[PDB]
Amino acid sequence: ALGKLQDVVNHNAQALNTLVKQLSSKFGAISSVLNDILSRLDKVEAEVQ
Amino acid sequence: TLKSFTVEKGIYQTSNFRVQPTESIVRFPNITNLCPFHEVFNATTFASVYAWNRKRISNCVADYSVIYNFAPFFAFKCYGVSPTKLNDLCFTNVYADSFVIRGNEVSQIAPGQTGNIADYNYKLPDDFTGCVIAWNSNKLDSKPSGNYNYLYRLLRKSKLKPFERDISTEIYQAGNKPCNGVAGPNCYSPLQSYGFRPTYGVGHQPYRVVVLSFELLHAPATVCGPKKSTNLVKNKCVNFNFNGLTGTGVLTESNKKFLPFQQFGRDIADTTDAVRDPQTLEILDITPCSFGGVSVITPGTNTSNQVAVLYQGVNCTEVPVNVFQTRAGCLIGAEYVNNSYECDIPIGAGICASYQTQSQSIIAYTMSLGAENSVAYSNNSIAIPTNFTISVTTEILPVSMTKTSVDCTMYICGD
Amino acid sequence: ALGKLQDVVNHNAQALNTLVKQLSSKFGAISSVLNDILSRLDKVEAEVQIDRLITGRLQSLQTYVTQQLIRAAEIRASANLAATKMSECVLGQSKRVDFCGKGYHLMSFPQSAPHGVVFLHVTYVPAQEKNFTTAPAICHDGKAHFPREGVFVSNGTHWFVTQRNFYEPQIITTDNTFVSGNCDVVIGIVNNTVYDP
Amino acid sequence: MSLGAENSVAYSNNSIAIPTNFTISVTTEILPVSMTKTSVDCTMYICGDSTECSNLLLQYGSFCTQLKRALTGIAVEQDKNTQEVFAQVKQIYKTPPIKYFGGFNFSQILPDPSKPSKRSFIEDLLFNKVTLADAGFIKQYGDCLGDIAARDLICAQKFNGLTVLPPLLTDEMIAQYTSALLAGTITSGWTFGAGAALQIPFAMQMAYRFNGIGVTQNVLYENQKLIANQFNSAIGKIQDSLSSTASALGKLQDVVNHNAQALNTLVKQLSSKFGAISSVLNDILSRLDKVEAEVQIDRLITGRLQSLQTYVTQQLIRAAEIRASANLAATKMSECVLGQSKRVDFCGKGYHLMSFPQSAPHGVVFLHVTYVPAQEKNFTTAPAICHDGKAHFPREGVFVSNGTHWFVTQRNFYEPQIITTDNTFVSGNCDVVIGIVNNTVYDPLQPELDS
Ligand SMILES: *[C@@H]1O[C@H](CO)[C@@H](O)[C@H](O)[C@H]1NC(C)=O
Ligand SMILES: *[C@@H]1O[C@H](CO)[C@@H](O)[C@H](O)[C@H]1NC(C)=O
Ligand SMILES: *[C@@H]1O[C@H](CO)[C@@H](O)[C@H](O)[C@H]1NC(C)=O
Ligand SMILES: *[C@@H]1O[C@H](CO)[C@@H](O)[C@H](O)[C@H]1NC(C)=O
Ligand SMILES: *[C@@H]1O[C@H](CO)[C@@H](O)[C@H](O)[C@H]1NC(C)=O
Ligand SMILES: *[C@@H]1O[C@H](CO)[C@@H](O)[C@H](O)[C@H]1NC(C)=O
Ligand SMILES: *[C@@H]1O[C@H](CO)[C@@H](O)[C@H](O)[C@H]1NC(C)=O
Ligand SMILES: *[C@@H]1O[C@H](CO)[C@@H](O)[C@H](O)[C@H]1NC(C)=O
Ligand SMILES: *[C@@H]1O[C@H](CO)[C@@H](O)[C@H](O)[C@H]1NC(C)=O
Ligand SMILES: *[C@@H]1O[C@H](CO)[C@@H](O)[C@H](O)[C@H]1NC(C)=O
Repeated sequence: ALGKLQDVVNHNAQALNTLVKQLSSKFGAISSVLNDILSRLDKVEAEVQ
Repeated sequence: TLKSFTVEKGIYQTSNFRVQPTESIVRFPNITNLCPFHEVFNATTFASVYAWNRKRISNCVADYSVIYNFAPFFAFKCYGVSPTKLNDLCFTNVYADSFVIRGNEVSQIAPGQTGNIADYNYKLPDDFTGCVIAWNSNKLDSKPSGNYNYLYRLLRKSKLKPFERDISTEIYQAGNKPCNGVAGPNCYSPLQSYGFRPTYGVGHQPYRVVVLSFELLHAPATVCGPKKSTNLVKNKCVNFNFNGLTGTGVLTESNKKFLPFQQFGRDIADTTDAVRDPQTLEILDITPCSFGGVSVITPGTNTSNQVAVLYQGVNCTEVPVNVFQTRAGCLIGAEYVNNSYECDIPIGAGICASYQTQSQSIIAYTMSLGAENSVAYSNNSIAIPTNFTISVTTEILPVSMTKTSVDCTMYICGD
Repeated sequence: ALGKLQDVVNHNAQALNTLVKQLSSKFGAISSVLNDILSRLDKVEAEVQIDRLITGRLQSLQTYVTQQLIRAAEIRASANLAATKMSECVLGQSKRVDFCGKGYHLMSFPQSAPHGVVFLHVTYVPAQEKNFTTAPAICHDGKAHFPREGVFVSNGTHWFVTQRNFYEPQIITTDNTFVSGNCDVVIGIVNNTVYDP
Repeated sequence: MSLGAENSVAYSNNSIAIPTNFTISVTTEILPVSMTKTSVDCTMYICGDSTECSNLLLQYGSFCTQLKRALTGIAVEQDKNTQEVFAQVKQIYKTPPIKYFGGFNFSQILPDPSKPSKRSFIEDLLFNKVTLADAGFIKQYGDCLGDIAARDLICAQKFNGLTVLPPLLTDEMIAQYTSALLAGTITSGWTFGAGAALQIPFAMQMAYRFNGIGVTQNVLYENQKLIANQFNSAIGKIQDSLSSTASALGKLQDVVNHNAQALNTLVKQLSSKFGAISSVLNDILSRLDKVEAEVQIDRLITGRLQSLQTYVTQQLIRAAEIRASANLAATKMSECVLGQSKRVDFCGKGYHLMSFPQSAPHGVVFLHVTYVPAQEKNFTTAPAICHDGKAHFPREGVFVSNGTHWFVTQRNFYEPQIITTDNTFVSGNCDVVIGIVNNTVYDPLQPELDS
């Protein structure tokens, strides 16, 4: 019977979960970790990534 | 604009109008010297890697096409400016460097580069503009016994800043024991010769490198390119060129008080507002030329092929890119009558237009809110109805819309 | 008359039309056709062009979904209003002014329409007014008589009591009047007689 | 934080509290109706009379067509909101030249014909309270041409392809609509909202309003001077509250502030580099060759396109919010001004009698006249009265006792009367009602028959 307030809770949980999961993407770069980009490349290529 | 052959009654925004500039204005400071590039590129021996020279170049016209006739170089590699368009803009400081390096460290001269020359001998800044003339020197920097006239340093205790020198020679120590000027245990002199020989590989041949550096227009200009100046005219939509910046606007006189070290004036959107003439000490404002939007007012194509044009938000004494000035610009093609009807086509602040017979024509009018009524009020008078009517009224409300679905893999990619 | 449902149809047609038409743009690549890029180039350069195409088509799809969400919010607000009007006009009688039609609301009849609903609002409209002279009370034997429901009106010689929304004049009687006070406090009280049955 | 004072009402099963006086209160509700209409040119904003930038901008398809369509839909919707709120009357009703409405003083909401713009005193105060941003409803290119002091914010806003369209209805027409609604409400009551305007004296109309909320009409005819004095004092208090505090109009000022701030951010975003080597487009054109400047211009085009899309999206969401507020304001105009509302806390706080609209910048202001009970007293009450083996219930009202005698009185005002068969009805015997008391019931026929 109380599905509306549960949906209000679940939507705001799921949006923050998706925002956390979006950090794992590469977006066309060579690595999803910023430190490995900074340590594995020169200035220009790491600046592009 | 509507992608159709029949339009309906209404007002449609079609395009925009821009007042075109007529003349071209070129302004440059007056200099007659030529920058002596011929005296730098040819020498018996260049400076060392650690003792590279600096030449201050200013107040001269520099023709950069003569650099191709002084050296047979392969790569004219540049970063912040293209090599074919140095004759148009102007600068404020030009540098010059000269050193001779090995063939395996030619690519070490780069912004954001590390290594041996780029870390301890010759470091360029990350925001470097201007570029480098580099060519092979196996003809003049080679001996059968070897060339020992050039020195390089192996390493030092820390990193080295861009545009920094190191002339003094000290014995390096990597321990607690003192060297005391004698290259003993953990004591080595950091200077050794290149030893240029023709019996080595293709990657170790000597090279001649000349580096030029530019400074952007953050100051009054001294160095310019070969470009004829132009007389100054004002109060007219022109194409000015003030010391290498292009633009379009109406140059006027100014009442702004400028400090003696000031020559520019910027906006919030980083757009030039005022400018200083390089010839005379006068400050000119920059205001862009007139523009706006164009709205076409028509009835349907089944009724007429006549239109009326509204140029939005302009005082239209400057209209050539029935003329009646409204608050929303001015209206061309429709005449203003001293009547008041219902609003057919809305134009602007209280003005509407329609298609009436007084021969058919498009007219503009001030819209009427309603019929004037004055109900008789009295303190001992009432009005009571004696009959009635029954009325049926239709009200329409949307409820749902079209449900759609998408497939990303077939929309973006398509199997 | 039915421009709102027609606009509802036209917006959903136009959004899909421009979403299909956005597949012809190059978005900085060499071609808008993926097979031409895949056949005309090696792996790395085609990967660059496919990255540009993917970015452009993802941006267009996100714009479409955001516009559809805003339009769905507006449509849901209109559907809530239509459900309230179905509950309050059809299923009862509404006292709210200019709700359920202009006038005094009597009935309503739902009618189905494409992507919507149509209400036929039956209302009562008074037609033929007539001037009368009126008074707030009637002074009779030192007493102030106020009407229980209605209004005192006069045609010039006789005073009657009648209802507010129709002219049904009746003789002033103690059955349709009540008394509270005397004739020294009401402003505008007039002199007449009150019939006792 | 404190939720409020602690109260303990004395509930009992034979105790009632009935007010003996009242007070007339005029409140104030402020609602936004419409916001600023804007139109943005893409080619002047992103590129700015650069042909190469336009050529690379044409490769992104039809983004700018749908941004232009969205802004046009917002600009049409704003005029629709103002039309559906204010243009509800069919004729421009005129107030009579006399100034007697039963003692009620309406001279500070009726218009003043001495000034050119026919606006009232409260309308002038509400227009002076909100500081206008000097928008594009007046053309300003002649002022932007003549450079006085420094560069204005509005000139630098308009120089980058941002245009503000004037509203269709001027403030004179909004004030004329408000004057027509006020004249119709004062003269004809609620009769002008359901057909023709039927005139009625204002005291009798106010007695109809009192009869609507459950108070008999002789209360007004006995307390007309007191109620008129209370209304005039409430109107003067409204004037003092609007002259003293300027923070009551925060919603319209919030609308103005957001409409200025969005355009300020849109202008400020033109100075960013977005990864390019420079933000000025002419420097990139005059410094580099074709391909590398095409790369830099591509970066600038993508950044400015993203900023313009963000501006259009937040304008769409704000337009939806303003449209919901305008629907509420239209409902309040149709139900408070054009009638009398029985809905609780709609149309003010209390028992609703009248309402008077006033025009404001980007909105409307309502003056809700209400009825508030003032001075209560304790009484002993009963559900029914037993008499001759019959239970008597009141027709309209409540049985009260002052300690020795039983009376019948109405609900919202203490006007006790003798318990009589005229104001009571009989239903059943006395064995079914819990709490029935013993008293006599007067018969008017008995002394008339014996005389
Ligand atoms: C440049 O022009 C100014 C004014 O015309 C003049 O005073 C100055 O001597 C000129 N300088 C040269 C080097 O011609
Ligand atoms: C090199 O420059 C000098 C002037 O410094 C000139 O005399 C000589 O002819 C030049 N040589 C060549 C090969 O260009
Ligand atoms: C702007 O238009 C008004 C309209 O009458 C005119 O009076 C005024 O002179 C115009 N300003 C100019 C031409 O600078
Ligand atoms: C009632 O109206 C008449 C006619 O306008 C006026 O002379 C009279 O003064 C009014 N009554 C009062 C009490 O003002
Ligand atoms: C009532 O009296 C007014 C004022 O004399 C007059 O204008 C009107 O025509 C009369 N009749 C009706 C039906 O209102
Ligand atoms: C009504 O009649 C009373 C006496 O019955 C008299 O005193 C009073 O003046 C009359 N009022 C009018 C308005 O004629
Ligand atoms: C009525 O209230 C009194 C005290 O307030 C209580 O003692 C009594 O039980 C109540 N009556 C009934 C029927 O419960
Ligand atoms: C209404 O009030 C104003 C000031 O509040 C006053 O000047 C005016 O005289 C009043 N009206 C009457 C009829 O007294
Ligand atoms: C009524 O009675 C309560 C408690 O019996 C008391 O607190 C209150 O002051 C009395 N008077 C009024 C006017 O409520
Ligand atoms: C009221 O009177 C009747 C008879 O007169 C009596 O039977 C009854 O008890 C009385 N009620 C109370 C509450 O005493």
